[PDB]
Amino acid sequence: DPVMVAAFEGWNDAGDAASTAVAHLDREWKGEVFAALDAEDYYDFQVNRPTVWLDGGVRKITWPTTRLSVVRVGGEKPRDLVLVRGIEPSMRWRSFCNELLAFAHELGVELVVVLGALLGDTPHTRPVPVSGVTSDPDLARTMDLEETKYEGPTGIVGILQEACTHAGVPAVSLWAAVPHYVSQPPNPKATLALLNRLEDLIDVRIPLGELPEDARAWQVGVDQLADSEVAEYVQ
Amino acid sequence: DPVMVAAFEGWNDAGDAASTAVAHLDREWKGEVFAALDAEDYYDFQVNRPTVWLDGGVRKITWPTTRLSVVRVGGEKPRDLVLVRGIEPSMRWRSFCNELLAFAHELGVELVVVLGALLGDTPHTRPVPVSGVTSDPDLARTMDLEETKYEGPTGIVGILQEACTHAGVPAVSLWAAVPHYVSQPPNPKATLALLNRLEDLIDVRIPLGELPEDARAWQVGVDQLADSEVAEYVQ
Amino acid sequence: DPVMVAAFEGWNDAGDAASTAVAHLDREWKGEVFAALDAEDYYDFQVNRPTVWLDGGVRKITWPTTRLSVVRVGGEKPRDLVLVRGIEPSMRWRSFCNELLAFAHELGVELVVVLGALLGDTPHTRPVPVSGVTSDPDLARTMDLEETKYEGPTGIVGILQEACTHAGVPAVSLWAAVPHYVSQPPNPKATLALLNRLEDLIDVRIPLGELPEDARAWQVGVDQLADSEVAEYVQ
Amino acid sequence: DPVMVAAFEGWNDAGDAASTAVAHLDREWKGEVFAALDAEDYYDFQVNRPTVWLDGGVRKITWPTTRLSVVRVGGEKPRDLVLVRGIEPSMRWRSFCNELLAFAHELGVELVVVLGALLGDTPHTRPVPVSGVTSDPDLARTMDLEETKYEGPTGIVGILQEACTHAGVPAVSLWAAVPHYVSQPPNPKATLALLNRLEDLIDVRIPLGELPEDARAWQVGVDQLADSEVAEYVQ
Amino acid sequence: DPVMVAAFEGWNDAGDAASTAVAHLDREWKGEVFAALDAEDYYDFQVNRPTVWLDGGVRKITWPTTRLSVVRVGGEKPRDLVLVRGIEPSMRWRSFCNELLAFAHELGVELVVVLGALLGDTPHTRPVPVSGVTSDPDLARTMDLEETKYEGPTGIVGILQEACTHAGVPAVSLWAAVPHYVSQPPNPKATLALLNRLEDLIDVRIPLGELPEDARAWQVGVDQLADSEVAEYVQ
Amino acid sequence: DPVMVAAFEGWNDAGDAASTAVAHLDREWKGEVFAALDAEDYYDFQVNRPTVWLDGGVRKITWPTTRLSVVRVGGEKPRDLVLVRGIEPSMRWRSFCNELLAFAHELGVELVVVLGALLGDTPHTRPVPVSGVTSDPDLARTMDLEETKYEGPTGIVGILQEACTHAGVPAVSLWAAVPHYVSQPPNPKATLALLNRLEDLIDVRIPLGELPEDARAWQVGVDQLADSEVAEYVQ
Ligand SMILES: [Cl-]
Ligand SMILES: [Cl-]
Ligand SMILES: [Cl-]
Ligand SMILES: [Cl-]
Ligand SMILES: [Cl-]
Ligand SMILES: [Cl-]
Repeated sequence: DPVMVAAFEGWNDAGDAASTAVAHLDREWKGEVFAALDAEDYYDFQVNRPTVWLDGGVRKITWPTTRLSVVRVGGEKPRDLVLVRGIEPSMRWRSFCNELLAFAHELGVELVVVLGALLGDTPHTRPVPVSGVTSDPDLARTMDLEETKYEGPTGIVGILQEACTHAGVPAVSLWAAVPHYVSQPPNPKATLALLNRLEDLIDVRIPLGELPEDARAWQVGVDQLADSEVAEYVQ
Repeated sequence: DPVMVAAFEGWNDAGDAASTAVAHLDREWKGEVFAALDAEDYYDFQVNRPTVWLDGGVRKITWPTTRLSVVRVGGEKPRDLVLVRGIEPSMRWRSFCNELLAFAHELGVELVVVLGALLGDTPHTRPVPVSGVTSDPDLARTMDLEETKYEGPTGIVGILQEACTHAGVPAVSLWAAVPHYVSQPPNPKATLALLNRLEDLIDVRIPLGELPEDARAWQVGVDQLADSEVAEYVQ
Repeated sequence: DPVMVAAFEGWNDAGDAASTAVAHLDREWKGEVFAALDAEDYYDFQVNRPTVWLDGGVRKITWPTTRLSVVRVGGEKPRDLVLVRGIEPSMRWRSFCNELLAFAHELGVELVVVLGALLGDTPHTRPVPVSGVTSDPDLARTMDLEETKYEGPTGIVGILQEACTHAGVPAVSLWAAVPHYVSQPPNPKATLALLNRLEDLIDVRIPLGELPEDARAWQVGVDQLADSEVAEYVQ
Repeated sequence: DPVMVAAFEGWNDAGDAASTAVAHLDREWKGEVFAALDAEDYYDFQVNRPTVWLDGGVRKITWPTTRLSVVRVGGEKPRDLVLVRGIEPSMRWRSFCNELLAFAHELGVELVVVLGALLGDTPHTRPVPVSGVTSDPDLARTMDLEETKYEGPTGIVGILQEACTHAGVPAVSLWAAVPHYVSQPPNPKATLALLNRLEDLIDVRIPLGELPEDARAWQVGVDQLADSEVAEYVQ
Repeated sequence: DPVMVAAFEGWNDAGDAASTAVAHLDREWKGEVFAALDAEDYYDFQVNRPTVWLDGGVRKITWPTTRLSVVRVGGEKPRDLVLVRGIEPSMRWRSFCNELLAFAHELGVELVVVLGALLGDTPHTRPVPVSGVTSDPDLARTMDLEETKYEGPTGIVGILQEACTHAGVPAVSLWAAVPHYVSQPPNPKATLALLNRLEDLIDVRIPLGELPEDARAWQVGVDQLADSEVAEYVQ
Repeated sequence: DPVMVAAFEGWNDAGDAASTAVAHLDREWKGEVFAALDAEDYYDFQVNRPTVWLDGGVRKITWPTTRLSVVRVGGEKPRDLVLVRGIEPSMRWRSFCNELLAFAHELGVELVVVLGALLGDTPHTRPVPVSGVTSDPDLARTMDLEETKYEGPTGIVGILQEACTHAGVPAVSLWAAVPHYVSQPPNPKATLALLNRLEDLIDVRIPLGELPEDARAWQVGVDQLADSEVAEYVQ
């Protein structure tokens, strides 16, 4: 059955870890685009300024949006994945989510996985925690999803995962916790943590390309910053 | 390059000839759906009453809409077609058309063909006229498209084909003329006329299934209605 | 717990039987209005022309709409009912229904009953059939709801009752069948049939005012039309 | 001060009398267009099918809409008039009217006159009745506006004239009654009746061009239809 | 006659003084909710992030919105109040205000009072100034409303109070000035100042619960912060 | 032929240089307003707070918007200009631009010039650079428009100028570079630079009123600030 894997830039995307995880799937598997949501309905353009680029001689415009593409995995046991690469919208989240659920429906998506990253309290000197959230009582058993204590502000990931369950489409979101003292956008170690966890859930071989090297580089890069509150945040 | 073939039920669809032509492509080539336009924006539901059907025990609802699917043709020289099967909307035609053009854009559609049928003044005792309309000066040469005298009310086919040219996406619509004295929805002869003409334009083998038989049946069926204004409309 | 009883003029309202049933509840129980849906979003005004009336000297305008009021029943065992009196909208039915469901939610409505009438094949010489429709498996048992064979075009009643179950709000619609040979808008006998059936479902004493007389009058009125296909439609 | 004169095709426009009155002003005074309302918001396009015309070689599309132009009258005592030429919209009348009132406001319009025609009970053998409607208590005195008994369905003219008074912009609509037995769209006699009455209200010389001849022609044309219920409708 | 009392969190709500005043009315009088405005139309959700809470085991979502409830006061001389508790919207203020005015209309609201707080130049060592704003010339006399010099940026309170007068619904807003050097959200003294002034206007006994104590506590709390520009801002 | 000159406050308007250039045209030529875009569709009102002013006694509200007026220039060789004075919208830029293009179309605008200012790296001790941007290959020759290297975030000016070319309406935007170390809103020198360049493009005498003096004042004003990185930014 087809699975939708989504990720959104901005507030639910602590090191761009989640957004680059899906980018990575789209790239490695050469994903074929078939839909972009109409930015006009969702995006404040002063907050999300569109950009101009030059193609041959000519000026062209890129809008913020959420784009849908299909990848064809994988083994002798083949499969379609529906990737959703978006910026978190600034308005009409209920419609936004309905729009994705319509695609999910037309495509017969059987499971929605959403990826995110937040800033947490774990050192770089140690592996990245990934935790799930689901309101599907079935999936809660069917994987080991530890639990959810969380009460507070939520984002489009939270909203989308809830829209799914109200729709009766099984969904789970995976969260990676990124060391808050080192939060700058290139974070290969946490991207990798997400991708590994997704693989166990979906049961799909993911090609990790240059990522395992990148993450090691990052760590033996950060380690050079020698002030050690990481000692404090380990005991 | 990918081609979009569209057709709309109602006023531009004289014997359901055009709408069944695309249905036929979708069926024969086992087309895979990936998007439906949001009916909420386009359809007056008293004019286009949605229906209820029973699936196993359970009630389910079908809305009027315009649905998009992909077919993979064909030879050792393969190709993707994007089929659009719609009801003509009752409102916001400019947005409707923009919505299809966005899909066309994301998918890299290089040519849009729209199919239609109108009631004309040709006998059943004779082959079905199919004529093109284009505002692409190139295509006008590149095929033989005889000409357009037409001035008058237009439909979503007309509008869509014009939205394309303003967008700089080459488009043509093919029209079949259906004998007005015999206009009842099963019209295999004209469906076939459209499909033949499309094949010459797109250069794609179309499997005609039971259609060539159906059309012959229809004619040797109508012929039994023996009042002969068809004699009058031949000289 | 609060119950919402809704009814819509037009296609689901064969003798205005259903719409006058709710009018009757609103009148007899002196229902207090608190909301009208914004007509601007739902109604084609050429199909539903608004009217002008004179209040004292002054011109005033009535729009088609769907209005919500509260009634306080009843015994030493009191209760609130939420009445919905609408015209069937011509557009955006999904939003329309969401709008009613939001009110239902804010008000803590525990059950939605929708009333309708259709033209059927029962004589005036015999009692009016009322049948239910529900997709709540619970209510299906909890009342005796015979069954649903129906597949075909549906209306806002059908849609609303389905929107409820998808929302997880128990809903049922009650249908009365009105003799098609006598379909003219004053139909007290069928209004009464609905009101009786509602009373059994909700367990609420409904004051029937002048209705029981009216219905008898109607029958001893129609009976004078003495051509007897009613004999044919009884055996 | 600038005056807005509006007229709408369809239900408030019995012989196209009102719509051609404004057309006549636009033509004779060579009115300069500056705005069309966005059809997309107001018009059902199956009811108001847009048309295609040929300009030089090229196909071009005309949408139903409501267009605004400025005329510069007149004497040594000059004046601007704002003409509104529309089709009655099928939806969002409240917004439609607000949109016109915004233009009225930006332009500093001090008075809105709306023209209409209905089918009445006066013979062709006699002059055309024109009656006003206003809810401005001032104008009611300031002209002789006989009175308004009318209660019933209204149109966009009625709505617009009421939107004005709620907005505190003085407005009046003038109605001509067109003999119902002769209702076919060319009606120069009633167009002329409107134009005459407008002239008295606005105090503006209107050039009547070929109209006074046309109306005489029409009458000495209808008179030839010699069945005389006009005798009946005079006593 | 029914009175609407509204208050909005954010920019017009200096110590949450105004928003807690209405909360207090809703709580003390056990107000019954009947409507929330559709957040989807008004709220940027990155600015107003919705929250997730746990109910029993289950995740549930709270959106920013403006909610309407009814309270039944009071004496042997009873009364209904309509409370409006909102966040100031970030968009479509004209529609927002129309939406509240529609409720006001359906409910027959005769007067709208809006509460607000701003940061002013009065010491904590002295009572809180409350001033009114009205464009109802009647109310201006009917209460003593000192005057309005104010010209500058306005908020939804300002807009709403103006929308009312244009609608011909009498409205006044009451403003409390909160010492700018002590602006942190718990401000019982100013909440109390609003409630007292409202009581004089509406002529309704308001139960002040723990507030009179709270305000005294606050003052004998702030007084401990002993730098005395309050001496400077008194002479 | 009529020319549209537009300018937008905010991000594309470095010293309010561009916005005051158009203000200056509107003032000097006594431009007559005929349309404002509906703020409701485009503006976040917390970011663009509307203001209240007093007219005689009475409170009145000004919304952020984009307003259109006509000026009649000029010589024995007369001309109409359409001025557009706006704030950059925060949402629906595609519609915003379509709305302006509709006016352009109704008015028969043949060329659109958009004015802007950015912060650049030129000293106050030297003339203000103005550079053009166009995607009209014709205009690129027809004026000397040096070239465009620019790739990056764009604004409504960029978007509008691109919407024009896609629409087949020739458009160019003129940019002035304002010394970043002196960016405070009164910048007469750069306003003047824009106006001069516009004059050469449009071939229209622009009355500069007090501006040439103002700019000199500004420079002999800034020069007094005597830290000299301007020496550094000249070599
Ligand atoms: Cl979450
Ligand atoms: Cl056509
Ligand atoms: Cl049904
Ligand atoms: Cl009327
Ligand atoms: Cl204010
Ligand atoms: Cl740019």
